[PDB]
Amino acid sequence: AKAHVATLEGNYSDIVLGRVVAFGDTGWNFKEVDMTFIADDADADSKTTLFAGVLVGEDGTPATAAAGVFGVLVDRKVLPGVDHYIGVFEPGEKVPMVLAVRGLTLNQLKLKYADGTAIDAAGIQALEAQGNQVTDKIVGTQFIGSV
Amino acid sequence: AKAHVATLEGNYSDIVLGRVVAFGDTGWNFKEVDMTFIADDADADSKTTLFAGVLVGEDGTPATAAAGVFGVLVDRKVLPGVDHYIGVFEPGEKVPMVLAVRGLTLNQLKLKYADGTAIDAAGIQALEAQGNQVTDKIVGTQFIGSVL
Amino acid sequence: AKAHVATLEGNYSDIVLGRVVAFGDTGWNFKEVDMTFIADDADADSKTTLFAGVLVGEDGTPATAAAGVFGVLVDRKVLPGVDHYIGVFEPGEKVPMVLAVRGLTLNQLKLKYADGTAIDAAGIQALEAQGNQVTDKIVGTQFIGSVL
Repeated sequence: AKAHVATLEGNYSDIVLGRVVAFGDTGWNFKEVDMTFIADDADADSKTTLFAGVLVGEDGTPATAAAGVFGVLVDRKVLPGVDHYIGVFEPGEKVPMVLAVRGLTLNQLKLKYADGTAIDAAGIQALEAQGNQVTDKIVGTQFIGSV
Repeated sequence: AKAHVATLEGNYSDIVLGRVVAFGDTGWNFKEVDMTFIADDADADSKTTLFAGVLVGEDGTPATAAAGVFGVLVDRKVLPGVDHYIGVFEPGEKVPMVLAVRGLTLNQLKLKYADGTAIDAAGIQALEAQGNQVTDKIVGTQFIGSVL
Repeated sequence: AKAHVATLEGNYSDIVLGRVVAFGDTGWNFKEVDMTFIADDADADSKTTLFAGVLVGEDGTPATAAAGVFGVLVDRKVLPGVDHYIGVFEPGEKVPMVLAVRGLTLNQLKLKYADGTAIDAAGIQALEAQGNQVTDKIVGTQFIGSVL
C-alpha cells in the first residue's frame, strides 16, 4: 500500500559555494573529460551511479582513494532532479563530462568517493593543493519541531 | 633610567602587497587554524612569541623548515601595536588564527621562520607553488642620514 | 625574377588566449627571468633562435623535457614582426625576459620545446601544476583558395 513519492532537496549551488570569475576566460576553472556514463554490462535502463560530488581523477575513473583525486564532477547531466536520462547511452559508452578543478570553494560535507564515502582528510590535501578552498563551515537549516 | 618607549614599523598591507579578489567566496585566500597563543610553558602573563609573517604549517605549528611551510600568519591579533591582548589567554590553550594560503603577492623580506631567520631559498617554492608571487622588487624607504 | 618580400602572420593574443587579472596586482601572473639572448658561438650579427611559446625552466634554460617545464616565454622582444635586434647584443650576453606562469589559458598548438617539437602529453601536467589551462579548442582560420 506504499504511496509513490518523489523527493528533491539541494541544488548545484550547494556544491560550488564560490568561484573565481576570470575576466579573460570564463572557462578557466573547468576541465572537460570523458567518462563512462552508463555502467558496463548493464541494461540500457540501468541508471548511472554517477552523482554530483563524486571525485574523479584526471583519467576519468571515479576516485576511491586520495591518490586518484583530481577534481569534482559537476556535470549538468547528474544534478538533482535530472531523471529522464534513461537509455540514451549504451553500456560501456564514453561521453564528455565537465569537471571543476581550480578557483572554487567547495562544500566539505558533500564531496564523496566513488562508493559514496566522505572524502578522507588525506584526500582533502589534493583539492586544497591545486586551486580550491574546501570548507565545512555551513549554517544548516531547521524545519519543524526544532524551535 | 630606562625611559619607557614604544615603536611602530609596518602594518598588514606591508606584507600582503597584492590579493586576488575572489568572487562570491571572499575568504578563498585564507584558512583558519588553531594555534597555541601563549607558550605551553611560560609565565602566566608572558607575551606570545608569534609575529606577523611567520611561516606556519597545516597543523598550526610554526614552520622551522621548508618542509613544514604551508602559510603565513596574518591574523589581527599579532599585528604591531595590538598588545592589548596580553593576559587574556592562559598557557596551553589553542586559539584560531587566520592564515594566508593562495592567490596573493607576498613581500619576501618580511617572511621568516619561527626562529626569526629569513625565509629559505627552498621554502619559497612551497609558497610560490601554492599560487602566490613571492617578490623582491620593493622600492623601500630611506630616512634622515641618507642623501637623496 | 626575385623581389624583396616580407610577411607577417600572427599576434601576441593568440598565445595567451585568456588571463586572470588580480585587483591587488596586474602583474602577479608573470615572472621575470634572466635569459641568454645570443648563443656563445654564433657571431654577433645573427638572429636569435628563441620564439614566442618556447617552454623554459626557472633557471632560464629553454625546456628540453617535460620534467623541466616551468613557464612560457612571451616577452615583447621576440614577438613576430620585430626583427630589429640583430647585432645589438654580443654573443653570451644575458638579458631579462618576461615569462607567463600563473592564471593563464594557454594555446597548445603554439607551445613548443627548445627545438620546436610540440608539447608532450606528460608535459601538460607540469604546466597545469602552476594553475593554467592548456586548450586545443581553437577555431583556426582558412584563407583564399579554400571553400567556405
